[PDB]
Amino acid sequence: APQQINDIVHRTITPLIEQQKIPGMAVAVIYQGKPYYFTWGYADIAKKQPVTQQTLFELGSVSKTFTGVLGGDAIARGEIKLSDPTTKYWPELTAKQWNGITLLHLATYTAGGLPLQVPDEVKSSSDLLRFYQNWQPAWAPGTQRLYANSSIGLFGALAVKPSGLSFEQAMQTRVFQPLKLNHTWINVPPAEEKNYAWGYREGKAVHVSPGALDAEAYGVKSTIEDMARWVQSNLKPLDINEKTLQQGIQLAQSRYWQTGDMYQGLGWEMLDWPVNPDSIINGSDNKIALAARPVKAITPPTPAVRASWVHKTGATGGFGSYVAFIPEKELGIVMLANKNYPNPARVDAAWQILNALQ
Ligand SMILES: *[B]([O])([O])[C][N]S(=O)(=O)C1=[C][C]=C(C2=NN=N[N]2)[C]=C1C(F)(F)F
Repeated sequence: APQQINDIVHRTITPLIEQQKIPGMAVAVIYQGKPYYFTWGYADIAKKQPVTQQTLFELGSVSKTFTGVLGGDAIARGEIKLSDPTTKYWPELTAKQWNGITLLHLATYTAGGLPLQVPDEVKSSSDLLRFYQNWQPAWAPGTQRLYANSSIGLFGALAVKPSGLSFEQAMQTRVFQPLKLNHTWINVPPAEEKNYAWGYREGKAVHVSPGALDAEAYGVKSTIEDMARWVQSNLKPLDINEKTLQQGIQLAQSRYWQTGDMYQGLGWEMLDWPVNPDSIINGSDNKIALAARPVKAITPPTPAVRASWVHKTGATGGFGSYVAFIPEKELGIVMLANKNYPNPARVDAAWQILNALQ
């Protein structure tokens, strides 16, 4: 691998691993379109299994980028429109507060204060209907952004209804398979269990727990190789032969709302490049990323801007992931770890690496 890439990756990540006590890590850098891989440490400490290019990590909320692109593909197929009322796809949602809440609002966290998590008490489909029927918005639609699994997760579930496919079947057949993501899963199959890393939380080995709208909001597991291919696909959507998927990728990077220097896509978030690194680094901290923020509508949305820092953080109890790329430069990075370590440390390392290579 080019010595420049070797050196900047190792000089940034080795200290990160030490400071954050990360048990295992995989990194991919995409440079001029080509992937370069790096691994450290352990997928399973007790069984002494190393991280490899085939190790599966929980992506946590990086899953939201797959959801956003699947939804974009459904729009490109003509199956849904973001301007459609939520009730068009969920007729049982009759409560009056839903008047005016569209798929766009669900996809982009702007419905008016849907909560970060679906309550753990919501176990059945009837429980889920009750939850959404009884939910009272704090704000008018399209006025404030509040990052929420219950928002984008519902978007993902409704987006696939016209196809008649389950969310998992839709994702597999419409996104994973065409992109040759053959080791990316909503449910890890028995064949791949030997590769599924444990997450580590307070020194205990853990995997994500089942919950409502988990698949849609935070449930994808993938390898560093498949994630590098995901970044390649998002860097250069016009290379994708499947027309609706090519289009769905572009729709997910459109700019729908602005808060501060950040623009909300479908799953993806974007800032203009060059970025102020303090803006993305500090902005990634959950004290900011999870706050209620007024939004400005971008009317109409700006098509994907090539000069962007496009990124998404993800976590589960045991894992921490980060992806960022800059289309204009054919440059990107994926960082997968089996510890949920602070967001700003991820963004700082990613920017140090990409800035050096840019
Ligand atoms: B995304 O990664 O930003 C969603 N974050 S979250 O806070 O909603 C979340 C959701 C679910 C889990 C989890 N379920 N079972 N194990 N972990 C964890 C988390 C997070 F807190 F982010 F880790």
